Amino acid sequence: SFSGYLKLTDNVYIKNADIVEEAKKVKPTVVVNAANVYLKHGGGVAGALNKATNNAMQVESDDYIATNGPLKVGGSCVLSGHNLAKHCLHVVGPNVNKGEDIQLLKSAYENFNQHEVLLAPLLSAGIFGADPIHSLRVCVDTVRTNVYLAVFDKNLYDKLVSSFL
Ligand SMILES: Cc1ccc(NC(=O)N[C@@H](C)CO)cc1F
Repeated sequence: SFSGYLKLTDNVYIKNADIVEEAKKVKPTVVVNAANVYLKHGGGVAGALNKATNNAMQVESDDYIATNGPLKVGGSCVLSGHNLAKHCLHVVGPNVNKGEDIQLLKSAYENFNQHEVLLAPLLSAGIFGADPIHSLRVCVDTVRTNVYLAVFDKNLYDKLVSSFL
């Protein structure tokens, strides 16, 4: 199971780890992808997860979009986890670098409540432009299921733990 995580609350855990390497190691039931509405996994966590699947995640995602159209900001879809997990929950957090409503971050985290346990990144953090301290606070105040957060950046991980209320 998950190892080396610092317990933040009853159900939220955090670790300074590469989510791709964490997924390959644990093979969780659900790995969360920091997706965009088009499921175009170009950069950040999405680009890294997709590259780990040898682009199989992108091929599956393009078929999903061709059939269903784009996701909503704050929404999600469950697709295969390929070589990383049983499932990948593609969750769209608001991208503040694309001028999207930061109030949609709570709606994005609510998708996690449909899964008993998840390996996840901080939504809207990194290249999505939101304050990761704010993302962690929304995560702890919204998610009720067991979430194991992987934070790639050591310096950000330290800042998140040291500032956690
Ligand atoms: C935000 C973020 C987090 C983790 C990674 N990790 C990654 O690409 N790891 C490779 C070496 C795994 O094969 C990239 C990212 F952009």
